[PDB]
Order: sequence, then C-alpha cells, then structure tokens
Amino acid sequence: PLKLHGSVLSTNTQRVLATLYEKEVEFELVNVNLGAGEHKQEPHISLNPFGQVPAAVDGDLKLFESRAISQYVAHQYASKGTQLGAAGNGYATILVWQEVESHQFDPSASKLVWEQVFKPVFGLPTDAALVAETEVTLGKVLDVYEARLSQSKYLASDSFTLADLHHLPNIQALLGTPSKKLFDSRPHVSAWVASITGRPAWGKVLALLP
Amino acid sequence: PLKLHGSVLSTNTQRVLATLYEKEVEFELVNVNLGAGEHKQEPHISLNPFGQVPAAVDGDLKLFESRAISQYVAHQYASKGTQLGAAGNGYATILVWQEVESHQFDPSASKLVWEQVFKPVFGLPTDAALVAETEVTLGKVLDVYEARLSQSKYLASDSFTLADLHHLPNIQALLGTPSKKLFDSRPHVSAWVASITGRPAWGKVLALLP
Ligand SMILES: N[C@@H](CCC(=O)N[C@@H](CS)C(=O)NCC(=O)O)C(=O)O
Ligand SMILES: N[C@@H](CCC(=O)N[C@@H](CS)C(=O)NCC(=O)O)C(=O)O
Ligand SMILES: [Mg+2]
Ligand SMILES: [Mg+2]
Repeated sequence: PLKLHGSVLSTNTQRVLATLYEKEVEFELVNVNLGAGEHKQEPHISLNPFGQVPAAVDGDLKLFESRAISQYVAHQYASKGTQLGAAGNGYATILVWQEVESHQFDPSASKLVWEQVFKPVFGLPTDAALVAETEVTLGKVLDVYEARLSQSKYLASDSFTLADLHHLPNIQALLGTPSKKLFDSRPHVSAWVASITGRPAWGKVLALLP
Repeated sequence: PLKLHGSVLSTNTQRVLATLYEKEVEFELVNVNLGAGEHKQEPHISLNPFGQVPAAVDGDLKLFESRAISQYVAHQYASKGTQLGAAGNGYATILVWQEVESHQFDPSASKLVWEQVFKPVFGLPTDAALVAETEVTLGKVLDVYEARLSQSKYLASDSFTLADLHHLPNIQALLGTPSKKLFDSRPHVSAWVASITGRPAWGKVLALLP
C-alpha cells in the first residue's frame, strides 16, 4: 500500500487523504508527531526536506507537497474510483483553478485557519487585526468564485475535479470559525461548499478529526 | 497563434514566455498597460478575473495563472521543442518540485523582487529590514535546494524540466540585486542558476526586456 506520512489534524495531509479516498486507493497512514517535532527529524526530513507534512512513499517513489502527492494519486490510479480529471482539453482549465487554489485562495485561507483554528489550541490568541484584513482579501477572491460558480457548477467544469478537492481542508476548517460568513453570504459559493464538503470521500476524512 | 496577454516587465508573464520559447510555439504578445491600469479593466478582467497578468487565449481556450498556462503549453505541444517532461513515473517528481517552487520558493523570492526591483521603479522605498529577514527565509529554502542539486543535476531529474523553468523570472530578477549572494554562495545552486539562465529560450525572453 501507499504510505502517507503525516497527521490527521494537518490540513495539508487532509488534502491528500481526500484524494486517496476519492480514488479508492489502498494506503496506510504513518503518524508524524508534530508536537514532538518529528516532522523536523529523521526519517521524516528525508521524505520532506522542508520539514513539513505530508510526505508519501509508493513503491520506489517518495513524494512531498500535498498537491503534488494529490495529483500523482489522481493520475497514477486514474482508472479507480472517482474521475478527478476531465476529457479532452479540459485538463487545462483544471490546471487554471488548481493554480487559483494555490496562489489566490490558499495564502489568505491558510492564514485565517492558522489564526482562528490552530493558534488557539496552542494557547495563542487569534490576531483579530490580521484576521480582519485577511478576510478582506479572501472576500475579494470569493467574489471571483461567486461569479465563476454562477457559470460553472464546479470551478474547472460542471463536474468535481482536483481543483475543487484541493480547497476542502481550509474551507472545512473555516466553517468552524466566524469566517464561515464569507461562504454563507455568497449563494453559489455556499452551495458549492455544501456540495464538496458533503461528498462521501470527504466524510471519511472528517471521521478522522477528533 | 496563441495570444499571450501581459507585459514583458511582469515576472509571471516571463514565466510563460520561457515555456513558449522552449516549446517553439508561435504566439503573439498582447500588451497590457499596467501603468494605465489596463489589467483591472475590460477586456483583461474577462481573461484574468483577478486583474493580474498574464492571461492567454489559445483558439477557444482562455486561461490564466502563469504556471497553469505554462503547464498547458508543455503538455499541449509536448512533441515540439524541448522535452519538459519525463518518461514513466518521472512526472510525479516534476510535480513535487513544481509545488516546491510555488509554495517554498516563490513567497520569499517574490517578496525580495518586490522590495528590491519593483518598488524602486515605482515611488516606493526598499525596506532593508524586511529584505534581511526574507533573505534568511530564502537562504534556508536554498539550503534544501543545494542538498537536492548535490544529488540531482536539475530539481526533478537529471534533465531540465518545468520545475526548473518556473524559477527563472524571480531568480533572474534577484541576480540584479544583492540577493545574488544567496545563489553565489551555494555552489550547486549557483551552477544550476547558470545552467538554466544560460538557455537559449531564456535569452529570448531577456531579449524582450529593454
Ligand atoms: N505546501 C505544503 C505545506 C505543508 C505544511 O505546511 N504542513 C504543515 C502541517 S499542516 C507543517 O508540516 N507545518 C510544520 C512546519 O512548517 O514546520 C503542502 O502542501 O504539503
Ligand atoms: N499567480 C499569478 C500572479 C500574477 C501576478 O501577480 N501578476 C502581477 C504582475 S507580475 C500583476 O498582475 N499585478 C497586478 C495586481 O496584482 O494587481 C500568476 O502566476 O500568474
Ligand atoms: Mg445561478
Ligand atoms: Mg557535488
């Protein structure tokens, strides 16, 4: 089986878990104790040299960066499970919205999740000033999404693709925060969020969040 | 021909130009006047709804995000020009180092380029403190690169790939700044920078910069 080295409470690990479940790929989770700094020790730093989770080993291949592992699973196991790709030249528009997720959505979203979800469990107060200004940026991104999702059922096409999937971990995390209002207030975004978070493969990830 | 809507002074536009020249794809530049704010006007905001450059139109396909356009060009025109992919499972490691470029390198490299190259052009001041701090961050990234490039001639394989190519615009821009020392002091990184910036396709990009 594919071996996924990370943590169930890591959003970036969650991203890969989602793909693995969509693609029905056999795998085992190898736990990395983040509090203990294992992600900064050996062997984990031999699998991800930046000292981050997740990494993965599949046969003779070792991989890191969640979106790379995700895309690798979706290609390598394409014939199994959910079809996360598109026909013909549709792949190009999946690339576009994958890169929107990486470069437009994620910087703001991740920061919001750090400030509101992770920092509190470590006893650190949320930087509300940073949250406010970061929500401005994210609202502007989601206004673009609201327009897109008025024309297309999902971001890259009228079907669920990896472009949508890569959004799941931070969108889920934000639903548990006052940033949920950014999603609720945009009616196509809201329904799209309901659609992606309601998927069975994502429910399997959520099962793993105590 | 492919229409590339952007500016040669834009690093993200340069990233696409590099792939277009490597792949020997006929294209025409459609200049977008950033100083006049055309990237925030129609029709450009119908091509890139985030009001950024570049965007591209290839026949009936419209695309934005430089790395999406770039990877589209490399796949769609794979048989032409330089081979930017790898055989077998090698694609997976290309994805890894593409994502490293997007998530590990680009944030601090882009910030250094903004502070030292773009602000001076404008009427904004170079924040020396933030430059120092951000050089610490980039230096640590490039320490990982040095280790990688000690084992592999290029980042994803022993051959030039899109993972390398996507670094060109910000690396070139930093060579014209004192951040050049971060590359000069790391010998495998230095030779790799020499190897990629010395390519004919990159020279064709630089030829467009007055
Ligand atoms: N861009 C990477 C980021 C991975 C990442 O930041 N993971 C977090 C856990 S969610 C981590 O390991 N943080 C520890 C650190 O940065 O030192 C990916 O997508 O895999
Ligand atoms: N992630 C995007 C970034 C594009 C980008 O930021 N372009 C700059 C010029 S290099 C821009 O258009 N700036 C105007 C703005 O952000 O308002 C890409 O790779 O294409
Ligand atoms: Mg509607
Ligand atoms: Mg050596």
